[PDB]
Amino acid sequence: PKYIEHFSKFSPSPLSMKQFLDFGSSNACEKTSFTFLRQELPVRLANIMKEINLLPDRVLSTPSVQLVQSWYVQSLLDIMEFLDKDPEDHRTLSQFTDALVTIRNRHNDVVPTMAQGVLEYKDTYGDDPVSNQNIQYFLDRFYLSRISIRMLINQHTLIFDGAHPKHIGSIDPNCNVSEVVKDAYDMAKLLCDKYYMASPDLEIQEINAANSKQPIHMVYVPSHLYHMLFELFKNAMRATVESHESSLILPPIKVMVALGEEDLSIKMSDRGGGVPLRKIERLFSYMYSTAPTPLAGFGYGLPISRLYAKYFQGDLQLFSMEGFGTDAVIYLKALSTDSVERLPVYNKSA
Amino acid sequence: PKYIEHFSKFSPSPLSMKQFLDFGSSNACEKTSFTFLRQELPVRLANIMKEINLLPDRVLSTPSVQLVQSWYVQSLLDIMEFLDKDPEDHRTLSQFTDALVTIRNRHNDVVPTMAQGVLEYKDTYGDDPVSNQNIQYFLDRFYLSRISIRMLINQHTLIFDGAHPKHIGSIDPNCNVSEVVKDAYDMAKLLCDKYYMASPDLEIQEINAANSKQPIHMVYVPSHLYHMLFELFKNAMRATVESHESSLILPPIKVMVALGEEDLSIKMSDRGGGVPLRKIERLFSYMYSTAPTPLAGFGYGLPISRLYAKYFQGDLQLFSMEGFGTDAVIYLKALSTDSVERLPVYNKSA
Ligand SMILES: CCNc1cc(F)cc2c1NC(=O)[C@@]2(CC)N1CCC[C@@H](NC(=O)C2CC3(C2)CN(C#N)C3)C1
Ligand SMILES: CCNc1cc(F)cc2c1NC(=O)[C@@]2(CC)N1CCC[C@@H](NC(=O)C2CC3(C2)CN(C#N)C3)C1
Ligand SMILES: CC(C)c1ccc(COc2ccc(CC(=O)NCCN)cc2Cl)cc1
Ligand SMILES: CC(C)c1ccc(COc2ccc(CC(=O)NCCN)cc2Cl)cc1
Repeated sequence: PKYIEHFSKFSPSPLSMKQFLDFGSSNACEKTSFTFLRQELPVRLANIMKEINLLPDRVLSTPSVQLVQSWYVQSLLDIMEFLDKDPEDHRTLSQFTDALVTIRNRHNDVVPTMAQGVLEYKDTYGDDPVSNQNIQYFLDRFYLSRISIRMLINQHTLIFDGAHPKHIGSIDPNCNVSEVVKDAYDMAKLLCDKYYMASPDLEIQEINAANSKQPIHMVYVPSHLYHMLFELFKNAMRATVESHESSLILPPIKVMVALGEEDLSIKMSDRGGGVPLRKIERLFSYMYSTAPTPLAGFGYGLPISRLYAKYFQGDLQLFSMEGFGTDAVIYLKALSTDSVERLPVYNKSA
Repeated sequence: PKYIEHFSKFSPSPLSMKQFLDFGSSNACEKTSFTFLRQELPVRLANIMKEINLLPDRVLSTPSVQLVQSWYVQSLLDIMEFLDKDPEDHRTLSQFTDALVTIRNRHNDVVPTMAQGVLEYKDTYGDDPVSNQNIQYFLDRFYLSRISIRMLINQHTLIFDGAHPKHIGSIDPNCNVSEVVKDAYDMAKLLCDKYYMASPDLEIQEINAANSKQPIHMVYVPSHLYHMLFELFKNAMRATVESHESSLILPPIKVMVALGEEDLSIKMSDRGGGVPLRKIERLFSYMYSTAPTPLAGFGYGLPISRLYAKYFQGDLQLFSMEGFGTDAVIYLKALSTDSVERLPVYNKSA
């Protein structure tokens, strides 16, 4: 496919936080966002479509991968319509925003569509370790690519609608980390109360190393941070509740927010009994998380949460002590200059 | 080299804890240990010598690798003298024990000898990442092999000297984990007091999941557990002291000993300011730990401690929060049936 082949010759251009903040500082930069995205979105779509086509035929030919690939073919065609158009025509800009909303919605069902493909592979070819590794390699890259494409689209559509805001699209330049922790906790608690008629309490501490008195803020995408905390909270709560059937008191879930020179770290700690070290890694596996529903443990929340952390050069790690409980740490870049998109690239090595 | 070539055709035979306990249950099993070790020790020496010879000539030909390789050649010759000898002659057994003590001592200087080779490589060829990875791959395998050879020799010489003990050579079948934690702490404290005129206190908690009241015991090699805890304590203490120059009170170092169905986990926690996630892995690097001396931070204590944990199927992991402090977790098998030697093998894939 030459249209795919043309744009897949380009590498995606990762943006920093600063670069994102400049695009949406003004409404005058809408021409700049359009001429940039009408090139960069085809580049990122084509790069992931090229990788989809490297899949063995027994995966490529299944209905779910064909369905998803047909969406990416259509979204590419939608955008390379605007390549010749003139940026000075306001009807070209508004139709461009329109076409982005259509593309975003078209792809809204990708996560359970791919999971249906995983389920079929497990039943048609099996769940050996080499299959697990290849599913994991592919879906990590596919989903991280999709996160990055969605980020670009949100930044354009949220900013250029039609007038000097605090939030810049999906970026909050003064994100109060502890408030997002509490929001995600409250939401998980609401679900956990409905499921189990009980829920652990929350304790938050902050360590702002350089300024011990200042509440910890950062530049970040709070919906991503919410997503990660919410998924971790549901897990911590289920583990706490189900390991204390015989206890009257549930241990709280504790959160420590630490700000260092380079890292902003968020540790969540439960006393939910923990798991043996041998079983930690499978918790991040798409294959083992796919089955044919409890508060936590199934679906792709945990591995996708790790990709959100990785997207701006962070990480998400799990540490448990069997018989006691489990820690989860989200590591984020403390400095906006260090927060740069992490994109999968289609090099020959891949 | 055919003598090397003959024995390197065999794979090392990893032993379990149970198997070690049976060899030294009796004094009658000395014939059995001799006929076993006079085959198995050449197998393990030849396997590591074969790998030493796979090193590129610019590494192989340096004086320190030639020196170490000459020791392994001599130790192999010492043992394949006993291949024809008769196990029923007590003079054959006693001379065998004798020859093991000579072999163990001959190799006593390997760690700083290899480090001298690392230092020369860094100055003669450089410290690029690919060099780092190959040094790390080689030395992890070389040192783990050496730990296993030393384990076999200690079990023979400590048990068969010349009468129904609690300890079985270097194995304690009723190792009180918390007592070893305190021993290692006391020793590190002694050094830290001399260095800095101050030291953090120690707090220990135990979680024995199945039996909440019982002190936690396990079958293990307590000198190995001591080695690991001692190295971690020196690090935790230096970090605590040097991050609190302006404070009057030093935070304690906290230890949690947890016993689960499969894992026995030992978490050590300091408030020594922590390090950015990006710098954790280099703490395990032989290359970055080699320089041309503080309480902690130089030399190979940390990566060798991880190999001790790995030797009977455990692990040692570091988790830090920049601006606050650092956790270290030793993971050990809780069940003696699961505690099996982990040996490097000379497969074609290696
Ligand atoms: C402080 C943050 N706490 C935390 C965070 C986590 F992300 C995970 C956990 C915690 N605490 C936990 O105890 C853990 C595991 C470390 N636990 C939470 C409860 C759900 C449980 N999930 C399972 O058992 C799934 C594995 C299958 C279900 C998939 N099926 C197949 N095949 C079996 C994982
Ligand atoms: C609760 C257990 N605490 C713990 C355990 C650890 F194993 C390590 C640490 C801790 N706490 C710590 O803060 C840490 C790091 C996570 N820290 C201890 C103090 C010494 C410091 N070492 C360095 O800076 C070396 C790196 C070079 C010196 C090599 N040179 C080169 N090139 C620079 C490491
Ligand atoms: C549905 C999606 C998520 C999905 C489902 C299933 C898979 C599984 O993908 C595999 C499985 C095995 C191999 C080995 C192989 O054949 N190598 C090539 C040997 N010539 C390669 C791949 Cl890409 C991926 C993605
Ligand atoms: C002194 C000891 C510890 C030591 C010191 C230094 C080293 C470094 O070893 C290297 C360095 C680079 C390469 C790349 C290479 O040349 N590959 C082969 C390409 N044909 C291979 C090896 Cl085995 C090992 C062990």
